[PDB]
This record gives sequence, C-alpha cells and structure tokens, in this order.
Amino acid sequence: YPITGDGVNCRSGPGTSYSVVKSYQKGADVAITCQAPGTDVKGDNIWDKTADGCYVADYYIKTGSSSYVTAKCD
Ligand SMILES: [Zn+2]
Repeated sequence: YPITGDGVNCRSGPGTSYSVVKSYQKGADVAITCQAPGTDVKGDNIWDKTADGCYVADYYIKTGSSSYVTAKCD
C-alpha cells in the first residue's frame, strides 16, 4: 500500500517510543506483512510491519481502513 505522509519513520516496534530504523518518502509503496496495536496517531493506533521488518504508523498508509487489513502480528 502507498505511504501518504511526507517522509515517514519506520520503527523497531509499534509505537513512537521505539527506535527509528529507516524512512520512506511520500508515494513509496510498502508490503504490509502484519499489523499491531500501539501508539495512537491521530485516531489510528495500528502500526504496520513492512517487508523491511519495521513498523510504520497506519495513519500514514493508504489502506482504506483505520482498522486491520492484514493479520494481527503474532
Ligand atoms: Zn503496496
């Protein structure tokens, strides 16, 4: 799914307390392997684990939902 934020952090866990691993530019498109609850970002507290293995706040990914579109991370 595509990134909608203008430079979005990808963190080592589902929340803003976790270290930043890398970033994506707006219009990057990422594969989401699973989703996990975490810090609320503007009403969406889901975090999306990408194929890079780090988590992007779902607020900044265009999935057409503020809830789950994939399996919950185990
Ligand atoms: Zn995609």
